[PDB]
Parts: sequence; C-alpha cells; structure tokens
Amino acid sequence: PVYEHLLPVNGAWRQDVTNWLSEDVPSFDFGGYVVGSDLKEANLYCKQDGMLCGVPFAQEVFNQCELQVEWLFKEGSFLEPSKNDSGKIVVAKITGPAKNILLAERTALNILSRSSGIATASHKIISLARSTGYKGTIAGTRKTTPGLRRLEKYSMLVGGCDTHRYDLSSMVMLKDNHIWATGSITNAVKNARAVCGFAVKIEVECLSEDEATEAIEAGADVIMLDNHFLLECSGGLNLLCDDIDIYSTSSIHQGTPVIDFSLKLAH
Amino acid sequence: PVYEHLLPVNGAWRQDVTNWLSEDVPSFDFGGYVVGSDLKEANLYCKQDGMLCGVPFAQEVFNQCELQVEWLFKEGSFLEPSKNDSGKIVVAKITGPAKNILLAERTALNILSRSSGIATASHKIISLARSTGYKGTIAGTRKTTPGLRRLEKYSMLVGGCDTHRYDLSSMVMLKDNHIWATGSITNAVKNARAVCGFAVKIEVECLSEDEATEAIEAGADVIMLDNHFLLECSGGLNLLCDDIDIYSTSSIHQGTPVIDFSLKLAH
Amino acid sequence: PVYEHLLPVNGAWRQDVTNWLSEDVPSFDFGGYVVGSDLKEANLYCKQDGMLCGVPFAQEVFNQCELQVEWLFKEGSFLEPSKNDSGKIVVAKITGPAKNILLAERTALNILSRSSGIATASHKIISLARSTGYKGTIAGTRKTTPGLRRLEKYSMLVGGCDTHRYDLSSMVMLKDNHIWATGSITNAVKNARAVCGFAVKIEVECLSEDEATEAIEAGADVIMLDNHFLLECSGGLNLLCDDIDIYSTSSIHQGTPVIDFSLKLAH
Amino acid sequence: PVYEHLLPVNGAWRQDVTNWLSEDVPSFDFGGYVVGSDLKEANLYCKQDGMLCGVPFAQEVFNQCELQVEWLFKEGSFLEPSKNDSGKIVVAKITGPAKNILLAERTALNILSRSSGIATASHKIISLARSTGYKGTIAGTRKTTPGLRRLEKYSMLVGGCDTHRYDLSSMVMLKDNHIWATGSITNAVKNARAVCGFAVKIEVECLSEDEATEAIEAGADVIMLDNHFLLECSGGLNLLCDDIDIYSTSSIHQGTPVIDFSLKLAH
Amino acid sequence: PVYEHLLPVNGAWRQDVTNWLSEDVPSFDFGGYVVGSDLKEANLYCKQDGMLCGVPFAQEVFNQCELQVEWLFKEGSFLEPSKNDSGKIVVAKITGPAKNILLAERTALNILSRSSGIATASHKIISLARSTGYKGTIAGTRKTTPGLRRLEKYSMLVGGCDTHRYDLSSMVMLKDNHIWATGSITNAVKNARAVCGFAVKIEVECLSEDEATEAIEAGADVIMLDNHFLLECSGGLNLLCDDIDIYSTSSIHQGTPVIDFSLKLAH
Amino acid sequence: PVYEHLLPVNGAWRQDVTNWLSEDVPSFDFGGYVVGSDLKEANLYCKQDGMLCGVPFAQEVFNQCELQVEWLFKEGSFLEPSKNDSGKIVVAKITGPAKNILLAERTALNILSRSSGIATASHKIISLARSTGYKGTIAGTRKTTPGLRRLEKYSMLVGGCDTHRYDLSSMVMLKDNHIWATGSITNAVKNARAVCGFAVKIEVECLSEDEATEAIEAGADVIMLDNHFLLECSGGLNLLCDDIDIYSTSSIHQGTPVIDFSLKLAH
Ligand SMILES: O=C(O)c1ccccc1C(=O)O
Ligand SMILES: O=C(O)c1ccccc1C(=O)O
Ligand SMILES: O=C(O)c1ccccc1C(=O)O
Ligand SMILES: O=C(O)c1ccccc1C(=O)O
Ligand SMILES: O=C(O)c1ccccc1C(=O)O
Ligand SMILES: O=C(O)c1ccccc1C(=O)O
Repeated sequence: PVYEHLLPVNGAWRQDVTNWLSEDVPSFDFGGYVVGSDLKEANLYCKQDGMLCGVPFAQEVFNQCELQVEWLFKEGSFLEPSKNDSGKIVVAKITGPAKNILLAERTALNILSRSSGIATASHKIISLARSTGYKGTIAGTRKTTPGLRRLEKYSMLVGGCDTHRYDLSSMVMLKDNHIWATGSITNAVKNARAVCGFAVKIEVECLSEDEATEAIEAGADVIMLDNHFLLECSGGLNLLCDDIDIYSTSSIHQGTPVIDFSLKLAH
Repeated sequence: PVYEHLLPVNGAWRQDVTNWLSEDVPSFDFGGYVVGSDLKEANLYCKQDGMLCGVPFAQEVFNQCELQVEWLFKEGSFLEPSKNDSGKIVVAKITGPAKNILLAERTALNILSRSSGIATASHKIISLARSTGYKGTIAGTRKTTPGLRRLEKYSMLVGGCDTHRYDLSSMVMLKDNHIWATGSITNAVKNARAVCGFAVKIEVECLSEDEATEAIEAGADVIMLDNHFLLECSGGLNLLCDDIDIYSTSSIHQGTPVIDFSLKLAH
Repeated sequence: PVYEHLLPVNGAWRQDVTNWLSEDVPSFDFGGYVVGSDLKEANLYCKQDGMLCGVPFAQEVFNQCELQVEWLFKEGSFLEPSKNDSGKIVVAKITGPAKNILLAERTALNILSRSSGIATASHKIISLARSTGYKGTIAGTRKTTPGLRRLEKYSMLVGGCDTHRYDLSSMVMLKDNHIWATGSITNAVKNARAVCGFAVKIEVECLSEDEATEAIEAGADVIMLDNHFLLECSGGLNLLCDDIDIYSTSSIHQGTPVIDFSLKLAH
Repeated sequence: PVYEHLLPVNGAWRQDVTNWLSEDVPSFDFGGYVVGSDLKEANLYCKQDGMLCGVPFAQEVFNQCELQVEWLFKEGSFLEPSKNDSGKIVVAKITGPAKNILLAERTALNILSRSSGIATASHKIISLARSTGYKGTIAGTRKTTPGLRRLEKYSMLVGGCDTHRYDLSSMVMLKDNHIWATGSITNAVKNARAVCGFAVKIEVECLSEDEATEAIEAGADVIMLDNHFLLECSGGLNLLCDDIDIYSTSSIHQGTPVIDFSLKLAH
Repeated sequence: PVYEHLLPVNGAWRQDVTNWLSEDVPSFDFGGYVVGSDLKEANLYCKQDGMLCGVPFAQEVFNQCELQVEWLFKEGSFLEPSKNDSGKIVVAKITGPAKNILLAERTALNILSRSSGIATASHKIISLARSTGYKGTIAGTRKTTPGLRRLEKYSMLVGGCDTHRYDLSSMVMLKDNHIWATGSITNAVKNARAVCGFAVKIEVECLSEDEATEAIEAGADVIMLDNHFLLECSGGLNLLCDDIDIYSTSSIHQGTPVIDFSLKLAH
Repeated sequence: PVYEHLLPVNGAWRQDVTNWLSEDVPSFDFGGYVVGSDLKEANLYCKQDGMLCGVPFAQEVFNQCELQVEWLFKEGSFLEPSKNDSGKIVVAKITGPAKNILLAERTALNILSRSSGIATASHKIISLARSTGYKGTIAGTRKTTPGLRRLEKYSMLVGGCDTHRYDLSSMVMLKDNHIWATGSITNAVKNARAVCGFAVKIEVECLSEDEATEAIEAGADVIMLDNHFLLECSGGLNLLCDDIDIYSTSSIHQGTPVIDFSLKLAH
C-alpha cells in the first residue's frame, strides 16, 4: 500500500498548494523575469539525517509549476547525509524552465523539511517507546499547525504513529467540561451517542474509576485516564509506558525540528 | 506603537481564521452539542517561559466564536510560569457560551503556542547575538510554514528580529543563476531594476569583492556573502559576528519549539 | 440538548448561506429596488404536515439579510397544518426592511422545505420500522445532494435516524474491491487500520459468515451483509427486520418529498 | 444542438465539482489507500426507467478524477432497465486507477440520479399536460436546491420544460408586496422598467383585471393570474389547463424521486 | 426609489470589497502601525465636476474598516467643485481610528473616482443624444472592466443610461455565426428559444430587412442593425439618431475619464 | 528578458481569469448552444494605434477556453492600424470550437483593450516627459482599478514607466497624518523602520526643508516634495520637469482611453 493514495486525485489539498504559491508571489516574480525560461536541471538535496516525507505534496508543487521530477527515494526512506557525500544526498532531480524551478523551490522545500521533520520526530518517538517493550500505540493530537493539518497528520502516519482523531467531527471526546454539563457521564455519553451515532467512537476523559466506570457504562469506546473498550494516556514525556493501549503526545508533531533540504541548478 | 496595528481591520487574515475553524469542524461539533450554550468562564494559561505572541490572531478566533476576552498581558510580555504554585500564569479571562469556548480552544491555542514559540526563539537568538558586541541585526527568511507566513513573520517582529523580505515580490534577490542568465551582475541588476523600479530594493549574492563592487555599482541596495548600500551574511549558527549589517537565519522561525498553553473552565 | 448546537458558531456552513444568496442575485435585485426599505412584518407558514427542520440554516439566512425573526416552534416539532381554517401554521414572525424580507424569502424557504422533507421522511421511516418490533436502528448513506451534505445529514438526525458515516474520511468501508486488492479481508482491515488508527472504525462488507468472522477477527468494528462488533444490512425497503444492529437506506434522505412553506407580508 | 454546450468551457460550475469532491474527502480517503491505483474497468448502471440527464456534470467528475469514460447513450435518452437485463442497463464504461474510480463513484451517481430524476419528472409532467391538448408551456420555479440551481435548471431543459427565470436578476417579478410599495402597478412597473431596462422582461402577479389592466398598461411583459404580452398561471397540480401561455410548477424539479444508478468494477 | 437597493443586503459584492482590501495589504500595513488608532475626523472631497456615484460600494469599504461616515449628497448628485475657494466639495465626513481611515482611503477613492466617472460619461452622453430630438435610449455593452462589471453597470444606471444585457446569460444575442451554424435566423431563434424559454428575450443582429423580418417572426424580441419588438443600432459616436428604440455604445463606460476625489484628516 | 515572466507559472492571477469568465456566464451560455462546437478560425484585430499589452493575460483566457492562439506580434509592439488595412491589423489567429471562441471573445478583448490602453498612455507620457531633456523617472500610483491591480501595474511596465510601490505592504509611505501621530518625522520614520526593517524603503511626504530635513535624517529612503536618498514629485500634469528623481502621476493608468480590438470568425 502507498501512503500517497490517501490523498484524493483531486480536492482542496491541491488548491492549498496553489494558495501557498500565491502567498509567495502576491504580485510579480522579479527574479523569474531576469532568470528567464531557459530549460535547466537541478538537484534536490537532503542535508540532514531523517525520514523523507511530504513527497506527494511537493510533487503537486512541481506539477503546478510544470516541472518534471525524478524521485530517487520512496517516501518513508531513511536518509543519512552525514555519511558524507559532501553532507548531502540528492533525493530528486528537477527539470524545467529556470524561472519555474526557482519559483517552486521555496514552497516545495518548506513542505519537505517540515513533513520529513514530523515523520522523523514521529518515528524516533514510537521507536523509542517501543524499544521499552511497550507494544501499545503512540498517537498525536489536534495541536497541529493551523491550515496545515492535512500534511502534518499525514507526516505522523509515515513516521509510524497513529494520527488519533482528525478533527472535532471525527470522534467525540468528552472531558470534564462536557460531563459537568450533561451531568452524568452516562448522560454525557448518552447525548453524544444520540448525535454521533454508531459510525463514530466516543472517548471520555476520566479521573477516578467512578467516571471511568459509568463511562465504560454508558457505552464509551475509549477511556482516557489522565491523572470491549480502549484505554488512553495523554502526556507521554519520557522514561514509563505501562500496558495502556494508547499514549498520546504532541511531541511527535508540534514544535519538532525540521529536516533541511536545498535545491541547486546543475550549472 | 502597537504591533497588532500591522494587521488591517479587515482582509484575508480574518478569513484565514475562519478556514482554520472549518479545518477543525468539517461537519458537526458533537462535543458542542452535549455541552450546550450555558455561559461559562475560563482561564487561558501560559505553561512555559517565553514571550507571549499571537494575541490579535487568537483574539480574532475568539471574536468569530462570539466570546468576550480579557487579556492580562500586552503582546510581547516575557511570561515566566516559574512560580510552580501552579506553574502557569493566567494570560486571559474568557467568557461565553460553553460550546463556543470549547470550539475556539484548540485553534486559539495552536496559534498562541506557535506564535509565542517563534517570538521567543527570535528574541533569544537576536539577544544571543547581541551579547557578543554585534550591533547589526538578525533577520528571518522565506522558510516559513506554508499558509502561515503572515503569522510567523509577525512573530519574528514582536520577537525583535528583522523579518527580511516578505515574499518573492518584496525585494529582488539575485544569485549566480540570475547573473549567469543575464551575463553580468550589472545586467542582472539592470533587468531587476527595469521591473521593480525605484520603490523596491535589489540584493545580489556576490561571492567576490570584485563582483560585489560591480553589484554595488550596478545599483544594488544590498550585498550578500555566504560560505550607499547594506551588507548581509546568510547561513548557520554559532560563536563569528563581524560588523555586517545583517545576519539571516531560519533558526528564529523554522523548527522552533512551541510555548505550551491551556484553557480551563471555572467549574 | 439542542441540535443546532451541532453547527459551529462560525465555519464554512455560514459562507454556504452567503453563496446561496449570490446564486439568486448574480447582479441586481430589481424587485428590491421597487419595494424599497420600509419596515414590514411577515408570516412564515407551514403548508403541509411534517416535522419542522432547517431552523438554524434558515436563521442564518435571516441574519445575513439583517432581519429579526420570532420562531413559534422548536426545531423538530411535528407540524400539522390540518386546521384548514387556513391550512397553514405560522412557524415564524419576521420583521425588517421590505427588500430584505423579499430577498431572504426564496432561499430560506428552499432550505426549510427540503430540510423538513428529509426530517419527515426520516422520521416516518424509522418509526415505520419501529412498529414492527425492530429495535435496532435506521441509518442514512452518502447518497446526498451535492454541496448540501451538512444540511441533509442534519435533517436525518432531527428526523430520528442515524446519519451513518459522514464522508469517505469518517469510517473505512471496505468491499470486495478492497479485499481482492489486499488479498484477504484480514489484509484489507490491517491496511485500513494502519492508516485510520484506533480512533476510527472499520466496516467490512462480508457476504459469508466464513469471511465475516475473519473480518470480525481482522479487527473490524462493523460487519455488513447485503442481498465486540456491530452488524448492518444495507439495501431496500419493506415488510423483514431481523435483529441486525443497523439497517441503512437512502430512502430517508434521497428523492424525498418536500414540505411546503410560504412567506407573506402583513399588509 | 447539444444541451451540454450551455455550460461554458470553463467557469464556476467546474469548481463546484471540485468542491463536491472535497465535501466527500475532508482529510484522507482510507479506502483508496487499500484498493490502490491498479487500472480497473467498471460499468455504470441505470437501475430505473427514466431519462438520462447530468452527463456533462458527471463527465467533469470523471475528468478531475482522471478516468476515461465511454458513454453508451446520449443525454436525454429514455432508459428502460425493467425490460430486464438483470434489471440494469450499462450507460457508461469507466477505466482508470481503482482508487480514482471508487472516489468518483458516489459524487457522479449522486449527480446523475438527481439530474435524471428531475428530467424524468419534468418530461412526465409536460408530456402529461400536453396530452390534454394544451399546447402552452410548462415551467419550473426558483424553488431549487440551494447551491445546485445550475444542474437542476439544466435538468428541466433536458426534461423538455421551460426553466422560467433563472434568478432574481433575470426577469423582474412583481407580486402584491412590490405593487403596494410603489403604489400603482403602473408605478411599480415604471420603477422596475427604470432599472431593468429593455433587455429584461417584467412580470406582474395580478388578482383582478384591474391589476392585470394597469399591468398590461405600464408595460409589463408577462402577467401572472393567480386566483403583445404573455399570461401565466402558477400552481399546476392535476386535471385543467386552459389556453394560458404558461403553467408554472415546482413539481417538475422540487421533491421529485431519483433515478437509481450504480457502478461496479469489472471483477 | 433608491439605487443602492439594487444591491443585495449580502452577497458576493461585499466579499469583493474584502478582496480589494487584501489586494492593497498583502501582509502588513506599516503606515497603520505608525499612525496608531486614535480617533480622527476626515473630509472626503470631490475635486472635479461630475455626477457622484459608487456610494454604497464606498460605504461597504468604510463599514469593513469599522468607520462612521456622514454623506452630504445623495448618490447621483451633480457635483460642481467650481467654487475654487477650494475647488472641492465635501461629500462626506468620516470618523474612526486613524489607521482605519488611512487603510480605507485609497480603495474607497478608486471606487468613487471610477464609478462617478462612468456615471458622468453616461449622463453627458445620454443627454448629448437627448439634445438632438432623439427620444429613444442609450445603452451600454459587455465591454466592462474584468471583475468590476457589477460596479460599472451600476454606474451606467445612476448615469441615466440603459445597462443593456448584463452577461452571456441575460438575453441571447445571435449574430451571423449563430445563423450560419443553425441554417436560418429562424432556426437560430428556435434553438435560442428552446433553451432560454419565455422569460428571456432574444436579439438577432440582422443586416437586411428581408431577414430582419424572418427574425422578427422567428420570435425575436429585439432586432439589431449595424454598419411586438424593439430595434437597436450598435456602434460608434456623433451627429444621425433615427427613431430606433436603442443605441448602444461602450463610450458611456469604457475608457472614460475618472472624477478626482481626496480624503484629508482634520488636524 | 520577457515581461510575461513576471507572472508565476501558477497563482491567483489564473483564478482571476476563471472568475472573469464566471462573471460573464453566471448560468448558461445560450449563444454557445446554438453556435455549437464546430472548429472555427478567427482573427483578432487591433483597430487603433497604440502599444500591444496584456498578452499573457489574454493567452490565459484562451487556454482555459481551450483554444489555440498564434500571436503575430510580441507584447510591447506598436500597432498602427490607421495605415490602413481596412483600419485593422490582425495580431493573433485563434482556432478552436466555435462556442469556445465566442465565449473567450469578450473577456480577452476587455483585457487587451485596457492593458494596451494603459501601456499606450504610459509610453506616451514618459516619452513626452523624456523629450524635454528630463532623464528622471515617471511613475504610477496606487490609484488602480479595484481587483485589477496586477494587470494595470503590469501595463505600466510595458508602457515604459515605473510602477512605483505595488501596495501598502511594499514601501512605507508617510504623509502628514503619519507624522503628526508619531510626532517627529524622526520618530515616524523610526517606528516605520522598526517594523518594515531593512528590506523595504521608507518615503516621507514633506512640505518644508524642515520636514525633508529630519526625514532625510531619521533615515528615509525617498522624500516626496509636494507643495543617499531619492526625491519625488507627485502631480505631473503638463509642461516643467526639473531634475527631480521621480514624477508620479495617475495619468498613465487611471481614466486612460482604451485601445479597441475586435475578433471575427473566418467565415
Ligand atoms: O488536542 C487535544 O487536546 C488532544 C490531546 C491529546 C489527544 C487528542 C487530542 C484531541 O483533541 O484530539
Ligand atoms: O528563502 C530563503 O532561502 C532566504 C534565506 C535567507 C534570507 C532570505 C531568504 C529569502 O529568499 O527571502
Ligand atoms: O454511499 C453509499 O453507497 C452508502 C450506502 C449505505 C450505507 C453507507 C454508504 C456510504 O458509502 O457511506
Ligand atoms: O419561486 C417562486 O416563487 C416562483 C414560482 C413560480 C414561478 C416562478 C417563481 C420565481 O420566483 O421565479
Ligand atoms: O459586448 C458587446 O460586444 C456588446 C456591444 C453592444 C451591445 C451589447 C453587447 C453585448 O454583447 O452585450
Ligand atoms: O495612491 C497614492 O496616493 C499615491 C500617489 C502618488 C504616488 C504613490 C501613491 C501610493 O499610494 O502608492
């Protein structure tokens, strides 16, 4: 199975790429005027160790900029530029009008660097959490970059982690606020179940068995314990995991370092 | 002078907020349905030391969700949640319908956490270079998060750094590419000048004082070097600061850690 | 609990209303020009028996046209315009500039008529199956009107039916296609699970208890048949209701009759 | 002449198709991930008697999903699946990546089923109204589905009826409200004529000859009688038509039943 | 009757204003940052003789920038900044935050200057033809500024001219092309009528009374000639006005001079 | 260097063209229905003396309308139709479906006529201002047509003039308002420099040397004198230029006459 097949042949994600280009060229591209449209060739280099992610998104940038791209690595490949190659590894070869290449450059790399960065941070964490014997799952959160949720969630998947619920319409998540308001957790879950129906899971954030009792009771599919159903623990920082089904943490995607890339024309 | 005044009373940045809300509620807000619309109070907490930023953007989120907000610190205030008596500082008091607070919560926090992160990274870096006699200035780059350029460049400013050119339409930045293409740094600058006009500057990435001077006479406004005019050094990070007018780095905005925030109802 | 609370205070659904107004006034509103802006009163009448629905959507239309509205019945009220003394029931009192009322009129009525239609069809069908001992539940499908999914699924809910998965991102629904492709119901479910994660369910359309069980063990959350887990029957309409957890049909929302409404000024 | 030539080679109607796809895939298409991109072949079946409509719109769905379509029937063709063929008739053959076919499926059928449904209801009515000897015209209304006016009006045309005015900017339509406000029908029409000019027709809703007098008087092009100019009668229910030029009725498009379709991959 | 009532309370024209503000502030408004938000007063001056137009559009700009405006003249007032005591007439008093006034200034002026220009050119031309016994009417064309059709056609109306058909969907206008294609003016009109229906007119560009009459009998509503029905002459400009129902010219709206305006703070 | 290379291979300017087409065809294109899709050929004529401008924009109209265009003149070419050729000169040959040609016609010409019109007015002015011995620069303003700034600024460049700052985010421009508010011009420029940074120029509108003193003082890059730095004079009307670096005037783009064009199918 190929991860890039998660993206619909057409949809709003492609218009996003268009909007990212417009963000970079509000009026005219002066540099492209001087460099002209002569056919050039360029190398796209990875300059740091990590997992390659965000290929389909970057590919869409190149398509709209009408360039031809030859990827030398599949998405998900671990790159090690430090051994040494002048510090870099070419992961793609670009061909097309000079101005088009230089126009597509910044946006494409800004995509790859962050996407690869999240996959690398994602993989590092689950790998590290799984090396302790913990066979549960490591998940993200909804603490994504505004307007970039599609790409960031996608990067979590390639990094090997669970994306968790995508948004507020995906899985009901009731925490203390919701419960106080409906009153009973069995009522909170009752109402939640009334609208979300059977096709969506309901998770409840509990403190004591009491809550996690009526919660399991009412029919909640997931119980979060904070401090025929699943258990979750939100926080995951360091050193330990203990047979809980899910440990959620924004560390795999929010505020993670980026994986540097560069693009240089042949001559 | 107030930074938020940099943002136009109306414009695309506000629709951005709207699209960020849509990103999180593609269809229904089940949690909002259970929680209902009773008036509530909530505290917005800063959970980590750093410079507060993203206030007007978080405020626009609160406005669209029809809430009332009381900010306790001006934007740019160096927060220090050190007192551990809680390790948090209430940065704002929020009031409104229960479902509205919970709907605005994630989106607003994702804004504040990242904006404050960048403001912080930008401030600790410009001061870090300030504590070495360097009296020039630190600048950003175009390596910003796709679709979030306006917010990130805004953070850099509050952070104390120079944002540098905003996009591919805000300066001309010519490299070897544009010089090889035009024939000479003078031909490239002549061309760039032919389109950008007197109102916009032109920067040339010279790699020799020999050419740098023909660039300086070609009409350039800024001269760059890297591994009647300004001078810049572009690249990496440590130790090294000659008296160059500007030093740019994506370190003040790209791949920076975020500043933890949270929101809790009074109950 | 109030259904309209399912809709976010702000989001794409409100721009939808705006685009619906544009659809009706591409350029000028001549009738509005003749009628002017004198304050007027109007009665919104229900002309046929059925469950009232589409109130928050009609209300958003009235808000954008800057009108004041007084609703006489809660959403979901079974209206019966039988008294013929008029055969109509005033469902709302509207006041505002004459041109504003007439501009909002068609759009708001088209909303109410269709939303009430679906709520009605959905209610008479779920009860129709309820009066045969069946205590499971009736669900909708993805066979919704293009661009009107949010409104139609909303109607189903008020109507008393389960809306079923919202889109191609809200459950995984695997068929022979996905099984042939992956090799086994278990391979398909393993793959679906690899991307949707723990937060979202997976339904497999088994056509044999032999496989249905490998689907049930593969990790499925729902098992479908058609001409620790739930069970569904998908298809047609009459007479027949075994104790299957769910029965889906596009009959509750697609091709349903509408519920006649009208609006008249006081004069 | 070909009906599909009414749609501009490019325009907002194509972006609508894109928006309908996004409505179905807010985030990821999990099913498409498992089924992969293997080239498949599929049959598009009509499962109910009626007129085939909405071809260009469905074709646009397939283009954006990058599929190849072979239509075995021209738009407007009467299909009779009941005789018998296993109940179905293949009207199109689809070829393309498996995931693309399955992605395009739901939206394309949701289009065809409703479009064909309106054309069939439209044709049935005029045919039935014309079999009484009435040689006038049968027209629709503005009681269309919000956001789907282009397709629904189009379906009326293929069904053989008149679409009537497209929107509030097409033809002025003054009913009692408008007249009371300008005062005289000759004034109401006077003002209306002042802005709409000569390129657009003015229709007035009358009660007594008096109104339909000054109406014809002032220069109204169409007179609606409700209960060098044209006459209209809005309501048309059943059994009779009497030499009036136009009988308008929402029965040909609003709340009509749908014509079922299905799509199944070859193997 | 008030012209501004031609514009719907809400619709795409208001988003247009918003996009016009974005066009002018792609990122930040530095000038707004220096000037701050102190309440100020300003005078909007008309600097050249002509008919005032574009008031509701300028007002929408002032609304979005959260300002209060006091208009001194009704739209359509023939302004004459002749008194030279100043050569200007205060057309409106504006109050609000300093940055808001300065942000709204250019956009609002560009609106007023062009709208007033067209209203003026349209008025001096229709009267110019009026002072030659001609009692028919002057009309516009489709040769409008891209993206500004609504504003320009609006100006024509206030200017006193007929706007003519609004777009390619508001009349059918058939030429030799459509006749050659269909075979006869009658076949073309029959086809046009088959799709536009009774509600919309059909104009045929006849170049012979011989055909003009078959067009007139084919069902045409308007007959055009150029270098139970109306008659039009399309083309140029001078001296010549037979008793033809309509004379169209792009002179009343395309390539017209603008009417100078300015805005100044009280200080 | 080619001017059309200033436009990004993809960006919002292409969506604008799409929006201009939709503005012309809100619903159906009746004329295109009758004329059908037969392959035709057409000539695009220039009917007035002037400079050809707006080629890339017009080309984009033809691409979206799927036509093939053969340009017989490069953008910037001076056309002289008066000598005589029947008054016209073919500058492009169009080939494609009849309906597509007729659909693209109006929008393409509305573009060319205005663009060529601005370039011609632009060239005429600088040429005339440069024939006096003045070797400074002639610039435009921000008094552009709302929503058409990209094309109008572009036309100024081809006409030979300077576009001046593109928008409110391009170059800071402080006039009396701004100065009064910050107080000192050295403070006004100080604050301005605080946010705009080094990459953007600051221009100050002065009255007396005093202002133009502290202005040069604080570090203002351009001084406008109204009545290592540049001088500007805004107003330029007629007869004289005196060794100032820049004379700005909206005369080169606002309210300029248009250069007529026409398109006629071969037969
Ligand atoms: O963002 C959060 O608060 C969050 C935190 C942990 C897991 C899941 C979520 C979620 O909301 O989906
Ligand atoms: O984006 C970059 O690579 C960049 C890096 C350093 C300074 C400026 C820029 C810029 O292009 O604006
Ligand atoms: O859309 C369908 O064909 C469908 C039919 C019945 C249940 C669910 C669905 C669904 O796909 O969500
Ligand atoms: O929708 C209506 O009220 C209506 C009803 C009958 C004919 C035409 C119309 C119309 O408005 O165009
Ligand atoms: O656009 C034109 O060429 C035109 C010219 C004169 C009248 C009407 C029109 C029109 O097409 O609407
Ligand atoms: O539009 C103006 O006021 C203006 C006038 C002259 C030069 C420049 C400008 C500008 O704002 O950019």
